[PDB]
Parts: sequence; structure tokens; C-alpha cells
Amino acid sequence: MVRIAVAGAAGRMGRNLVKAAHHNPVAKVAAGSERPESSLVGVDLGELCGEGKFDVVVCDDLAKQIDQFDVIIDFTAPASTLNNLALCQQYGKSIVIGTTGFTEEQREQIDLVAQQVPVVMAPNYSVGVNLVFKLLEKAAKVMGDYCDIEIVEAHHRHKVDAPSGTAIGMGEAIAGAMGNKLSDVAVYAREGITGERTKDEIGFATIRAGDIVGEHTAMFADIGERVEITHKATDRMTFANGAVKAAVWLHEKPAGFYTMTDVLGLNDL
Amino acid sequence: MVRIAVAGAAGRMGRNLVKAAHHNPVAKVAAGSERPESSLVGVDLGELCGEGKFDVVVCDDLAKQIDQFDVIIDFTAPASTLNNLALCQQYGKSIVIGTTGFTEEQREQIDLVAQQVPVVMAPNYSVGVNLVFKLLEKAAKVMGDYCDIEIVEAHHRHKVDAPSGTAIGMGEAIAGAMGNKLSDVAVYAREGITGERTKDEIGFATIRAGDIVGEHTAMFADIGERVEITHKATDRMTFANGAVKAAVWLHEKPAGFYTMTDVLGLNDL
Amino acid sequence: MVRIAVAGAAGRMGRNLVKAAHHNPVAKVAAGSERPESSLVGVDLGELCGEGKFDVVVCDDLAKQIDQFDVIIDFTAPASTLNNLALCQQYGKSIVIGTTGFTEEQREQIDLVAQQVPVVMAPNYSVGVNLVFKLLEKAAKVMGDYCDIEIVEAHHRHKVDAPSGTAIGMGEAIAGAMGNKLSDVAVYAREGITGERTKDEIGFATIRAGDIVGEHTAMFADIGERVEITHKATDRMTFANGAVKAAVWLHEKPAGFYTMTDVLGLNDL
Amino acid sequence: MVRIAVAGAAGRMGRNLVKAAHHNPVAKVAAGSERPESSLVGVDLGELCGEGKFDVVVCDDLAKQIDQFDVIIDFTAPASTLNNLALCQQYGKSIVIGTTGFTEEQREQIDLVAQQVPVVMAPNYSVGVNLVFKLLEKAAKVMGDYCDIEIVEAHHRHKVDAPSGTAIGMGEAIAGAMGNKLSDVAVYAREGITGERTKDEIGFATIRAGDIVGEHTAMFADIGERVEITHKATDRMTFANGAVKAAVWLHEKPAGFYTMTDVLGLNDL
Ligand SMILES: NC(=O)c1ccc[n+]([C@@H]2O[C@H](COP(=O)([O-])OP(=O)(O)OC[C@H]3O[C@@H](n4cnc5c(N)ncnc54)[C@H](O)[C@@H]3O)[C@@H](O)[C@H]2O)c1
Ligand SMILES: NC(=O)c1ccc[n+]([C@@H]2O[C@H](COP(=O)([O-])OP(=O)(O)OC[C@H]3O[C@@H](n4cnc5c(N)ncnc54)[C@H](O)[C@@H]3O)[C@@H](O)[C@H]2O)c1
Ligand SMILES: NC(=O)c1ccc[n+]([C@@H]2O[C@H](COP(=O)([O-])OP(=O)(O)OC[C@H]3O[C@@H](n4cnc5c(N)ncnc54)[C@H](O)[C@@H]3O)[C@@H](O)[C@H]2O)c1
Ligand SMILES: NC(=O)c1ccc[n+]([C@@H]2O[C@H](COP(=O)([O-])OP(=O)(O)OC[C@H]3O[C@@H](n4cnc5c(N)ncnc54)[C@H](O)[C@@H]3O)[C@@H](O)[C@H]2O)c1
Ligand SMILES: O=C(O)c1ccc(C(=O)O)o1
Ligand SMILES: O=C(O)c1ccc(C(=O)O)o1
Ligand SMILES: O=C(O)c1ccc(C(=O)O)o1
Ligand SMILES: O=C(O)c1ccc(C(=O)O)o1
Repeated sequence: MVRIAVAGAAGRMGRNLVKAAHHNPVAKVAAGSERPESSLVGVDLGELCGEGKFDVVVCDDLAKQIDQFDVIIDFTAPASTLNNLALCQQYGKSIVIGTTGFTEEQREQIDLVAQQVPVVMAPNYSVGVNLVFKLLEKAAKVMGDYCDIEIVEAHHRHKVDAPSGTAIGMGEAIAGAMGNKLSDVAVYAREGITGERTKDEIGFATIRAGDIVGEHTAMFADIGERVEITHKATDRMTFANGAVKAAVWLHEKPAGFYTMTDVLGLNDL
Repeated sequence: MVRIAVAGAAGRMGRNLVKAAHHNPVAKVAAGSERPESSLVGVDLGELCGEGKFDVVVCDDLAKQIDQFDVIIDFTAPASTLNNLALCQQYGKSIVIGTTGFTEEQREQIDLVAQQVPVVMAPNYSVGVNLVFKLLEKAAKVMGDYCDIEIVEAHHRHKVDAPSGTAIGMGEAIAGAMGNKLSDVAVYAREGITGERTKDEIGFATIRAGDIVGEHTAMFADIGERVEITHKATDRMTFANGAVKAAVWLHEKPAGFYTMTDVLGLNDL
Repeated sequence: MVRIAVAGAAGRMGRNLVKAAHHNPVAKVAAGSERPESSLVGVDLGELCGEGKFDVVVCDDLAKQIDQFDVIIDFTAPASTLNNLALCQQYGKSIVIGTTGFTEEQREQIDLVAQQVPVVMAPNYSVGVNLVFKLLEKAAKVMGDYCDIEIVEAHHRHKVDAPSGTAIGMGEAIAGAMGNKLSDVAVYAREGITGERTKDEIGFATIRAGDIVGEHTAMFADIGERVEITHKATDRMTFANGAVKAAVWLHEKPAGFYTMTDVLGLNDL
Repeated sequence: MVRIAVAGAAGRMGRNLVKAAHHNPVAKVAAGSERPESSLVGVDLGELCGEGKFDVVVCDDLAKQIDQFDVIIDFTAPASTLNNLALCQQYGKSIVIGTTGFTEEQREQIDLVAQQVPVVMAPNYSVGVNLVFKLLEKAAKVMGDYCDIEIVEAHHRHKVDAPSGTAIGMGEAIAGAMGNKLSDVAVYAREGITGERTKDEIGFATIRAGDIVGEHTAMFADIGERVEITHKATDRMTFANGAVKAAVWLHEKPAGFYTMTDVLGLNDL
């Protein structure tokens, strides 16, 4: 039984993490924070995610609930996450970090603290996408040399960056497995007279529409046949499920910097 | 009896056009060109498509065979097609144009010449795509105002123009049905920080891979749901049989700009 | 002001219908049922969807709340729906029916009752599917005689009936537009040595997996090409908003069998 | 130099095998069969595939040409393939089997004869499908326990067996990687009231349409996400080149049951 503290439990990710920890039978929702000024401080965590009463409340500082949790799941903001890390060090807790947008200096501090603390830190927690990165590697080794490699992704209308960071992550897994640098081979746009396709290029096609949570397809195309590997994200919940999966696994692990690769056992397939 | 000249008879399309005209008894394979630089000049057209001798040869200039043909079928390159148009004007011939990748100025020239010459011009000669144009119009009247409209197309690695003339044809059908001009709303590339999607934009995504004969998808995406209309082309014969069908039909006709909509009687769908 | 009773309010649809009626300003959530043996009987309707308190409870029989509602919205199970229909007849109420999986005998009954009662019945309450039924008709007239017609649908793991009522709806639209009866041509299972496909058959393929809200594809396949018309449902709110929109529209109306085509004004597309 | 007999050389596969053996410089087209009642009996094999005369004819019985060949390539029908296996046993020949749709009893016979005869048997001779079998094993270990697993396949209108042997091959790879037997968990048809999906079932959906060379998708579906691994076959030459490559490889080998996984050296991927 793993006792989970959800940092910023009112956030978009937070609320999903609470719901996800609730649904995992090996995990217990034990604690939850929000910003001190927030009025959700005091509210029961189950009522927050629309799922009945848990007998736990949102606190304004996880420090205050240290003794009731084993592992912190933290998808908040850089400064907050660094304070939660420091708590782990001090009180012998573990942390699953989902927060992004750290400075280089701050990323260096995490690496240091991860020598004393069990830390999971990943740029994506989807079980399916990480499984897909591995499968792409296998496919690239077998077919990459002689196939045309295309990456196509669809997202909702509000997404401001193209292509997706997950698409770029698929490119890198492929390029790396083939001993290449993605920036050497990547083609992001095709407009007008492009000429004949190059042999080594990895082409990116980007769709922006509706409320699409996230679709990714990597295509390996040969004359005569093609292999398509596709991930569909249906619910921002899936990331939360993965992060909880990671917290369970991280429980009673030694100190170290761990990734989803490690959690899912991708290296030993 | 309709006497057909196949422009660039050695091309991917050209060879299929020859074979298609051969299979239609209302049509006679009468003439065939290639680039002057080519050594195929003097070779027999039937031997070229692997179907026995025809007693017709590939000339380097269709000008030299003007009395042997009624209609030119032209799936080559923009400059070549413009020359063949000029021949039609001067010698009272007809043309079926399949070539894509024209500049707007060049499309304006074709509109002009089509006042004097019977011209069939379509970005796609397949029944299914032309049906699809009509369906897109319906979908656009119902959903187009409040949906995000995305066009995605995949072709084989040798295609030199992006996006496909068929994709542009889908955009025009949709825009026109909504009382808009495609050029106002179209977005052909999405790279880096694009910002939030605009409401009226039609996005184009272009895949180049393998031996793909042709895939098109038009997407109407609302929050909560989407409608996808997809065409898949399996065989270049689909295009070639259509283009020959169009040539036979064009023989009877007066000057004008015609489409496969016209040929197939699909206008009042 | 239209007073809505939501049948089976605890269900996947029921809860979304409650939320949808709540958000529609012309409609009021007035009543709600669940199965008699259920312990949700007595709970406040707003609390079930985490919507706050409504001052309305889940009854075990809509008969008990008859004076509080004008229209029943019913997405439950066949026998339950027939009982609610009976209520409508006896007390001069209207019904919007979403339930699928009725026997032919039962559908004949609904047609009979709909002579005395205002009834909306559709297999799908989304705009996109109802648009799609119209597009299918067009596609069937043009391609249906040459093409092989296949209908493939995916739904979540809990759906109890196959194939979907929406798929059957697509089959009927197609068959009817081609002057056939669906039951003559439909093929619902393919196992073992089936032989060569017949020419007129409409094939049904059913996928059951995960949390899939609903995917439908009608395929028109010819040698050399195919046309695929696809609907993807992303959120049950698409259905629920439509069904509520249908209830509001039904309030004004006399006895009769209506469809979403009627509600949305799509009959003469 | 490996002397190849092509069984049923007139068939869709047979003709492509002839063409493929012709193009492979280590192999020679030595012999070829058709059904005795067939009028292609007597015709030269080269003329059949449209690439000139070979000085080899289509016999009505490979028994008659036994001294001219080392290996039989057999993509015909179950009874025919069993006779050719019997011929291999009697005269010390090898066989590459592509035929699908064997009964359980007949597959046991092939296993027995493969103790005395060098046999390659695979449901798909493509590189991409065999790679896919490996990728499915990976996905099945990571996601198979908690996901719904669905297999969907599309083929041309002439295919006589359902589901595809390749789909059954994907099921077995998945089941086997999860320590299960496919026959325990497979569900081939879903019609009417099926109830809620069981957890462990592998669902098979079969599409028969047009000229589809071959599409396969294996779906791993969890609540919130899914992973889709898809193979598309565009040209029968993919199969034929592989089968010939298998025949060349089989020439050196002793008695045994081999697969493409063996031929391609993919077992440790
Ligand atoms: N696939 C993924 O791995 C994935 C998916 C979504 C988001 N993210 C990451 O998660 C982070 C935030 O997620 P979001 O934008 O959906 O949620 P959000 O920004 O809406 O919520 C952030 C929450 O953190 C809380 N917070 C901030 N300071 C705090 C403090 N001192 N104490 C307690 N709580 C505090 C906020 O009050 C808020 O509730 C981002 O860095 C983002 O990069 C990752
Ligand atoms: N509208 C349609 O339905 C349709 C279908 C298929 C292809 N296309 C388009 O048609 C064009 C041809 O495509 P392809 O894939 O067959 O290309 P391809 O390059 O195989 O064929 C082009 C041929 O045209 C020839 N050519 C060029 N200039 C010439 C000249 N002056 N005289 C004679 N021949 C000349 C070339 O020598 C070559 O043989 C492309 O623009 C493509 O986009 C259109
Ligand atoms: N037309 C559409 O747009 C559409 C959309 C979704 C679902 N459906 C159909 O609607 C029906 C229900 O779907 P669901 O996924 O929401 O199922 P569900 O099981 O989640 O919900 C059905 C609810 O009805 C309740 N119920 C059963 N018997 C009852 C009774 N006698 N009195 C009161 N309540 C009772 C159940 O207890 C349950 O809460 C199905 O038949 C489905 O095929 C139609
Ligand atoms: N394993 C694979 O990679 C793969 C790939 C494609 C097709 N197939 C399978 O291979 C088989 C052949 O498919 P197809 O599309 O080529 O079928 P087809 O009907 O086109 O060809 C079968 C041929 O075998 C011939 N034949 C039948 N009985 C014979 C006999 N007793 N002696 C000699 N010839 C005989 C037929 O006359 C015919 O020409 C099918 O079972 C199909 O599922 C397997
Ligand atoms: O137009 C033809 O079909 C054509 C022209 C010439 C021949 C032939 O030699 O068979 O066929
Ligand atoms: O629509 C097109 O542009 C189109 C259709 C077909 C091709 C091609 O094969 O290059 O290009
Ligand atoms: O058309 C249907 O039957 C349909 C649409 C949605 C559902 C469901 O969720 O069960 O069923
Ligand atoms: O896996 C198969 O059964 C298979 C693969 C290809 C075909 C066919 O073309 O009939 O059948």
C-alpha cells in the first residue's frame, strides 16, 4: 500500500492524479496541497474530484502532512517542485516529477538531490507513448535504412507549438536508433515545388483541429508495404495513470534518477 | 471514333493512359510524345506499355502528328502542358489536362484559352474523388461555419508538388460552398510557434512516402466530434480510365472549361 | 420552459443528460429514475454528476413524479423504455428515445404508440452522424451499384448490443437509397470458409474495446479505389446536448414519430 | 542455384511468385502447376506473367516434373498443398507454404510431415508483418494484462477464409507472449446481445472488399488511451519476394518446421 501526496491537487493534472490514485488499488490518496492563498485549502480531496468523501483535506503545505504520505506526485511549477524535493530529502520521501520548464541550473539541482532521494522524472508519463518510443526503436533498426519515415500528429485547436513535443520525441527515438541526429534529417513543412523526397528525411505532418487530445502515427513506408505505429490519447487521465504507476513502483526503491523507461521495464523486453 | 494523343507517354501516368486508350474501342491510340532529349522517339507506343506493336511511334513534338489526333491527354509538367494547349488553339484540337503544380498566372492562362478550346481540367480523374468533392460541399454547408477544417494527403515519394492538386481541389470545393476564396483561408505549413488556430483557416498536411498512389482525408472537427471523409487510390488505371472517358466525352463538345464533375454528370448531387 | 425527466440517470448517458439539461437554459432537470433495486434511489440528481444540489431526487419509478415533467429522455434498456412510453401515453407526455437493441416486434410497437404520443427516436443524437446518414445516401446512389459496401464500428467495452444502432442506421440509409431492404443484404458475421463475397451484401464488422465513445466507418470499395465516410464521437456530451435539443424541440409538437433529421432540419440536403 | 516449382502458377500469388523467382538470380523457375481441368495447362510460364518465353510449361501435376525442381512454393488451397507435401516426402523435396485456411486436423498433419521434410510455413511472407509479430510480443508484455486487445483485418473480395491467417498469426504471437492459448481467448463473431466484453478475449473483426491487398491492425485499448500497430500490404510482390527468399534459404536446411521469423533472423529482436 503506497500513500500518495498530490501536489497542487486543484490543477488540471492534480485533479486527475487524485482521481487516478483513487482508482489504483495499490495506492491510497493520503495528502494533497494547494497554494496557501487558495480557498480550496480545507476542502476534502474526494469531493474535489467528484467522487465522494475520503477523510483527507487539501492542505496549504505538504510539510504539514509529511507523516501520512510515502511518495509525492508533483505536476505544479518549478519553484514549488524544488521545495517538495527538499522535503523528500529531509524526511526520507520519494517524488514523481511531471513539472516542466526548469532552468538548466534547476535541472542540475534535481540530478544532485536524486543521488540521495528516489526520484522519477519523465517528459511524458503515458504508458502507451513510452511503449511506442521503444517499438519505434525496434522498427527503425529493422526497416529504417530502406523505408520512408513519416511522423503525423493531430492535436486540438489551442495547441500553440508545431509539431508536438511527442512527435519530436518519436523522431529522436527513430534517428537515435539509426545513429543519426534528428535535426540533420527532419523536414517540418512541405509547400510548393519540393522536388523528389530525399531518402533519409523524416517528414512531419501537423493537424490542428477541434478538441483532439492527441494522435500520433509513425509510418515506415517501403515500396509494396508499410508499417504504421499509432498512439491515441483519449483523456488527459492517461498521463495521471502513468504517474501513479510510477509512484507505486518508486515506493521503497533506492536513491536514483529514474524515468518511465525504468518504470515500464522497456530495456528488458 | 476519338483519336487520342498521349503527352509524355513514357511517364507513370502516360504509360497507363496509353494502356487505357488501347482498352477503350471508342478511342484510338493515335500519337504520343516524350521530351525531345529522350531517345524513346522512334519507338512504338504499344511496345512501351508492354502490349505488342501498334504501328504508332513516340514523336518529340505532337506538332508533327497534328493530323493524326483529335484530343490530347496531358499528364506531364506545367510548361509542356501550356505548349500543348497552344497547339490545340492553333489547330482546333481538344485537351484533357491532368498535370498539377501550375502557378496562379498559368491557371489564368488556361481559363483564357478554354474560352476558344474544349478543355477538361481536373485535379483528379477518379469517380470517388469527384463524388467526394460533392460530399464535401454538403458537409461544408452543414458543419463548416462552426468546425475546424483540415485536409491531409499522402503520396508516393516521387511527387514533386505539395500539397496535391486533389487536396487543393477539396479546399476549393469547401471554401466555395461557404462563399469563401481558398487563398484567403488556406494554411500550408505549420512550424514552430504558430499560436492558436484561427477559426476560418483550412489547414493542409502533406505526407510523402513510398509508393502511395494517393490518399486524401478532409476532416470537419467540432468540440466533441468529427467527420472524416477519406479517398484512397489503389491503381493509376483509376485515373487513366477516367481521363480517357473524359477525352471521349470532350470530343463532342464546344469550347469551355470542363471538370470531371461535368463529365460524370455529378453537378446536381 | 421544458421540464425534463432523465431515465436511468446514473448511467453513462443518463449522467451526461442530467448535466446537459442543467446547462440548457430553456430546460429544467425535473425528475430522474434508476432501477428499483438500485441504492442511488433517494440521492439528489445534482450530487450524482457533482453538479451541486438540485432539490430533485432519483425515484425508482417516473410514475411517482409524473406531474413534475413534460418530456422523458430515455437512454436505458429496451424493456424500461417501453414502460416509459406507456407512461407517456397514459399521462400525455413526450419521449426522446436513445435506447438501442430493440427487437423488430418492439420497434413496431414504438411506431404504433408514436401515432398517439410525440416521440423522437434516433440511433444517434449527434449532428455529425445525422449529416453522415445524408452523405451516405448520396454516395450510395453514385457508387453503391458498382461497389462493395462495408460498415465497421468500434465502441467501448461495456456496450451490450452489436452492431451498434448507429451502424444499422447507416446500413438502412444506404439500402433504402438503393431501393433495397437491409435485412436482405446484411452480413453480420464472417467466420471460417465464407467463400467469395457476394455482390449486394453489406458487411458489418464490430470492435469492442476500452472506453471508445464511438467510431463508425462506411466504406464504398471498387477495384482501384475506395471511399470511406467516418464519424468519430469523442464525448457523450455530443449525444446528450443533441437529445436535450431534441426534447426542447419536441415540447411544441403533436403526435408523431420524429428523428434527429427532423429536429435538425436535414431532410432535403 | 535453387530450382523452384511454383504451385498454382496462374493464381494472384502464383503469377507474382513466377515473376519473383525469375528476378532472383540465385533461383530459377523450373516448374509450375495448375488445376488439371484448367486450360493454362500447357502454357509457357514466362508468357503467363508477361515477361517472355522460359521454355517451361504449366503442368497439371508437379509429380510429372519432379526431377526438375528442389523446392515447391505453394500458395494455392489446403487439399492441393497437402498433396504437394506428400510429394515432397516421397521424393525428398522441400516446400514453402503460404496457403491459409487449413483445418486444425490438417495443421497437425503438416507438423508431422515437417519432421521428415524441410518446411517453411508462415501466414505472411512480408518483412513488415514479421517485424510486427515481434512488436506485438513487446506490446503484449507491457499492456496486454490490463488492455482490451482487438484485431481488425481487411482483404479483397476474393479471399475465401476469415479471418486472415495473418490475423490469426497476430493473435498467436500476442496470446503466446501472455502465456495463453489463442483458442481459449479468441472471439471471431459479435452479433446481437453479446453482453459486456470479457477481460481476456481477443476480438477479430473481418472486412472483405474491393481489391484490398491486405490491411491489419492490432489494437491495445485501455481507458484513456490506445496503441495501434498497423500493417498495410500494397503489392503482392512483397509476399512473393519473401517466399522466394524463403525457398532459397530452405534449400540448404534439414527437416523441420520453419517460419519467416527463422528465415529473416528476427527471433531475438
Ligand atoms: N504528459 C505529461 O507528462 C503532462 C501533461 C500535462 C501537464 N504536464 C505538466 O504539468 C505541469 C502543470 O500542469 P497543468 O498546467 O495541467 O495544471 P495547472 O497549471 O492548471 O495547475 C497547476 C497547479 O499547481 C498548483 N501550485 C502552484 N504553486 C503551488 C504551491 N506553492 N503549493 C501548492 N500548489 C501549487 C497551482 O495552484 C495549480 O493548482 C506543467 O509543468 C506541465 O508541463 C505534463
Ligand atoms: N489529375 C490527376 O488525376 C493526376 C493523376 C496522376 C498524376 N497526376 C499529375 O500528373 C503529372 C505527371 O505525373 P507522373 O507521376 O505521371 O510523372 P512522371 O514524371 O512519371 O511523368 C512525366 C512525363 O511527362 C514527360 N514530359 C515532360 N515534359 C514533356 C514534353 N515537353 N513532352 C513530352 N513529355 C514530357 C516526362 O518525360 C515524363 O515521361 C504530375 O503533375 C502529377 O501531379 C495527376
Ligand atoms: N442514440 C444515441 O445517441 C446513443 C448514445 C449513447 C448510448 N445509446 C444507447 O443508450 C442505451 C444506454 O446506454 P449507456 O451506455 O448510457 O448504458 P448504461 O448502462 O451506462 O446506462 C443505462 C442506465 O439505465 C439504467 N436502467 C436500467 N434499467 C432501468 C429501469 N428499469 N429504470 C430506470 N433505469 C434503468 C441503468 O441502471 C443505467 O444507469 C444503450 O441501449 C445504448 O446503445 C444511444
Ligand atoms: N502466406 C502469405 O503470405 C499469403 C499471401 C497471399 C495469399 N495467401 C494465401 O495463399 C492462397 C492463394 O491465394 P491467391 O489470392 O493467390 O488465390 P487464387 O485463387 O488467386 O490462386 C490460387 C491458385 O491455386 C490454383 N490451384 C488450386 N488447386 C490447385 C491444384 N490442385 N494444383 C495446382 N494449382 C491449384 C488455383 O487454380 C489458382 O490459380 C490463399 O490461401 C491465400 O490466403 C497467403
Ligand atoms: O487504338 C488502339 O486500340 C490501337 C491502335 C493500334 C492498336 C493495335 O495495334 O492493336 O490498337
Ligand atoms: O492530385 C495530385 O496532385 C496527384 C494525383 C496523383 C498524383 C501523383 O501520382 O503524383 O498527384
Ligand atoms: O448507435 C449505438 O447503438 C450507440 C451509440 C453509442 C452507443 C453506446 O455507447 O452504447 O451505442
Ligand atoms: O493472411 C492471410 O490469410 C492472407 C494474406 C493475404 C491473403 C490473401 O490475399 O488472400 O490472405
